Amino acid sequence: MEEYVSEFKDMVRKWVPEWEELSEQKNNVLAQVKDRAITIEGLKLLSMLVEVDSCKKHSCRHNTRMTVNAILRELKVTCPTLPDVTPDGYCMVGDVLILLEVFVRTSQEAFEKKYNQDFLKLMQLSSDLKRQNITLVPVIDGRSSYYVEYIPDWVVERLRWLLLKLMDG
Amino acid sequence: MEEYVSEFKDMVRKWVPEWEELSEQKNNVLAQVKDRAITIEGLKLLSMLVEVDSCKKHSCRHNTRMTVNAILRELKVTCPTLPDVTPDGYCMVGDVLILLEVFVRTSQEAFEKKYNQDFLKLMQLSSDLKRQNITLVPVIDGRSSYYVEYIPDWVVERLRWLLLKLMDG
Repeated sequence: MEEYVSEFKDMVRKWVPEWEELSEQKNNVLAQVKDRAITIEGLKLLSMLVEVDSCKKHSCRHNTRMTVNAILRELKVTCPTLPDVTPDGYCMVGDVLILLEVFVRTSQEAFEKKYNQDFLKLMQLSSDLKRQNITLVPVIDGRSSYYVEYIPDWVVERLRWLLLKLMDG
Repeated sequence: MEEYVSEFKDMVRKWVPEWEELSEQKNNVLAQVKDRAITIEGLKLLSMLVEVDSCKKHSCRHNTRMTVNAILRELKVTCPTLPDVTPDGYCMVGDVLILLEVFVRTSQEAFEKKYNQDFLKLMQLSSDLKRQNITLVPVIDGRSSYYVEYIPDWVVERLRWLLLKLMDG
């Protein structure tokens, strides 16, 4: 009965690399046993996969739970308190800070909307950073689907398609 | 008769900054006298405006007529011959090269299509650059309209709306 669930755990175990950035959320998914639960971690992962894709593409460190303030303390950057933006990835090259935000939106409109919300959440930091001699380069990665480099697109679509099967009810 | 043309030259003269990056194409537009002609430079400018917007936002030098090979000779970078990609803006921070491509696409599909074509045109350079100790960070700025920071959006829409009036025929 309902082995969309196990094929799904099976696909995950196979196709999601043993990368450190992903080990956490992968062990989440593969630990779940309840249907509802597995489906939730599933969505969390789909998103993480696309985020870690962007990170790699843009050569950015992945972020899961840090504010920019927390990040800059990591980076040994002196800065006054900024708003607690939670960027998806980041990278500091000299005086240049790249904050990377990622989303997937299929509603052409709910999308571009989301684009600006994200570009705005970031640029608002620009000027305070600049006062502290940090050039903020903001990168927003709007995606209309969940494809990633390191996984065959035919597999992504099955993976997501799998979750919808599971969601019914 | 038909002073969409002059209001248009009037708007241009007023709202397009006296920036160097834009002086060229602005003097183009304001020099035109024929209807068809003015309309062409008009489109070239609308695009340039959105490109120079992106450049500023991402703190990139604007490019109008250089290949990446030409660019890197400018940057004193040693590199074998790459394909003659023509990026919209660029910036070299240490060993990191940012190539910025910009497009405006309103067809949700003709858009994301255009997104990849552009991300692909860029990444193809990635590995050869890396062999030469240059980390390529590619930035694609997909836009669903022509708005820019330094010009009121109500004015952009009038500006473009103006061109359609002119195009009829």
